[PDB]
Amino acid sequence: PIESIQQFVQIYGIVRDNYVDEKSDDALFLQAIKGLVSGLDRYSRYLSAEEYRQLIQYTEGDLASVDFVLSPESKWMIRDLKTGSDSYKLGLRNGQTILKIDNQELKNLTHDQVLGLLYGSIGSTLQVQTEESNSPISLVRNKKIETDIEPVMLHNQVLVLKIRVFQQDTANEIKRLIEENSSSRLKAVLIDLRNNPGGLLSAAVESADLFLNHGIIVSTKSRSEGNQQFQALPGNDFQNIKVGILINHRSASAAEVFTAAMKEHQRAWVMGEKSYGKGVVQKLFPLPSGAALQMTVSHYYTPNGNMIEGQGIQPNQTYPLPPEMKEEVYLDRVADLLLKR
Amino acid sequence: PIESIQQFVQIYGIVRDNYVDEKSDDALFLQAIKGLVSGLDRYSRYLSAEEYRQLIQYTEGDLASVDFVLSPESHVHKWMIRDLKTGSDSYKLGLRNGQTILKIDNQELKNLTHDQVLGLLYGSIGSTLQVQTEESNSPISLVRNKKIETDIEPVMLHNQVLVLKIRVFQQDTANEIKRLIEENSSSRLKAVLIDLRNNPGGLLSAAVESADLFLNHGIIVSTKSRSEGNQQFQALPGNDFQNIKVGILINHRSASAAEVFTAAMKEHQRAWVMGEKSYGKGVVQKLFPLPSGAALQMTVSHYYTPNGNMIEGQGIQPNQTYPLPPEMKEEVYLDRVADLLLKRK
Ligand SMILES: [Cl-]
Ligand SMILES: [Cl-]
Ligand SMILES: [Cl-]
Ligand code: NA
Ligand code: NA
Repeated sequence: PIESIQQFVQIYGIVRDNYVDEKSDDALFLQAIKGLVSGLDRYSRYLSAEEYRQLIQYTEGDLASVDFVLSPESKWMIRDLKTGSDSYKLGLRNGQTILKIDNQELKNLTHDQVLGLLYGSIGSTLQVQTEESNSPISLVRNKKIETDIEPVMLHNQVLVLKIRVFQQDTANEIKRLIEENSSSRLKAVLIDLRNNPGGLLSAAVESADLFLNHGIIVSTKSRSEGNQQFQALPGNDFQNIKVGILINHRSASAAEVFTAAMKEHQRAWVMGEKSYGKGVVQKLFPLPSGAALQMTVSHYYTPNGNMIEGQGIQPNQTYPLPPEMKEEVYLDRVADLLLKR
Repeated sequence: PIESIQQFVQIYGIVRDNYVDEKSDDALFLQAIKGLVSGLDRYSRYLSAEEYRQLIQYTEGDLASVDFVLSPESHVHKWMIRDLKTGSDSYKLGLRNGQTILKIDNQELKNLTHDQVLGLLYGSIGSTLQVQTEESNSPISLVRNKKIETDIEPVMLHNQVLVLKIRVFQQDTANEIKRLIEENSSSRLKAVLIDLRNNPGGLLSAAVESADLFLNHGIIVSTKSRSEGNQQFQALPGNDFQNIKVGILINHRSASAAEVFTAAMKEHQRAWVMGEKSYGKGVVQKLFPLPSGAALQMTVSHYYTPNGNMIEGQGIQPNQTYPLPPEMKEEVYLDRVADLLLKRK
């Protein structure tokens, strides 16, 4: 790359010699490294030795929230914030009230709609506006959140399985909840994947394999990991069971793999709004400096060959949560649409 | 820089060998160049040969807007596009005469005056703005590529305060301030209010000459630079308007030259500044041509106030904070601002 190397050192020299402020070579190369890695996609980046030490503590694909909780007291106030935590260092304190999360007012939202904004993949970012501070604050979802499928039997005999994240036991837990509620009365199963940031790819593949006897569930394009293709397997465990999937703009990664597999094999009717559009596998690359690189090494592809990253999954029938409609009413109306198939 | 060069080539190798997509050396170094130059500040960047050819067409510090106009002609609060010429950049993007613009930089035009709309539409030439049309569900990025000719807009208020609206500092601004103040001087004139709201700047020299009209001594502005050297512009003797009381009105869009003028008049206690903190833009940029035909736009100097305060990133705090209250009529705000100026010793 002699022609490119020559252009780079020429520019480096002009920057070092004419920028208003004299910068160190260590600072200039660090700016060059950030552009080299972050210029690949919106998820690849350089990690400082500390950002790396912090990221190794978390398991990849865990559901997480902030290092505190919000509770309504006549106003969503901060509570359980531990002294010395990253949020404490940024200025947050127990008692302060949060008015917005990612420009969305918490007035009129339920405890669930607030968790919907607070929850996300571990390591992810969110902004908060406090009534005290006059400016927004960037926080990191660094607190792992344990979850189980949340089942609800609707009056119309539709079993709703709320999956906030795919975990090692998700597939076995879907099997158990459907069977424990299965009978001549069960009409259909509605899988609520709204606000599901993903979780384990293997769990989404196993979950889809419960309802598919053949065909590719998902394919991966990778140079360092190789081009894999996960195929479904025979087993009429769930053949006569009608299935629906509910997604929102926060449904992502593994949740999109599962949704796409079920939709493109026409096994489930997908309702809601277009998914987030995140279909990447990242790997951490330690450096001698102690720092590291977080980089995309694989892209997920749907059975029809569609790239999930940047596109997202379009539902079979668009029906987002209408403005200020009550949650349990939206669930019932979504269940009604599924029964009319 | 052996330790940092070794780290850079190691990272380059990891990217080239493991990124999901095989990328060319030309593309990897280009991403490294963009991070190296854009990583300096929010105004420095690499320009492709085309981005450079486009930038040289515009004159530095000219006031500009989009290649069309907005006027409500359908409904009273729906701003429709008019004067859009076929073949223009906006026409190629999908905009058409008749379409309605609901937002500019996420701000609804619904309840705004013709002035508040120009406030969002106007800006330094080459600048960017986003627009949401009623016909589209997604935003559109436009460039202020149409220069806007201007003159000082004078208004004599009933309280005998002369308001001089300066949308941008130009070569004739100083002479025009002198002429408008003199042709309106009399035993009745109480004070002069310089309205610099939404003024993106213009020529530094024009702001310095404008401040020199009201100052007999002291530094108007200083420049800190390695490639240009540390210069400092001083005021000169000549009591042009010794007995003239002066006020300055600024908003969050008042910037660069407008901030230099405002800071000079404020820190020498020559004018009472009201409104809200200025934008905070005090940089001098230089273009660095490259053999590829491309170039680098980079900050080479910072402007400093008389007290030695840096304008870039700080902005100028007014003497008395008084932003346009919610839904207050413009003429009323101007009268209240003029009243505050008259209540000064
Ligand atoms: Cl080579
Ligand atoms: Cl060195
Ligand atoms: Cl020119
Ligand atoms: Na199967
Ligand atoms: Na003078």
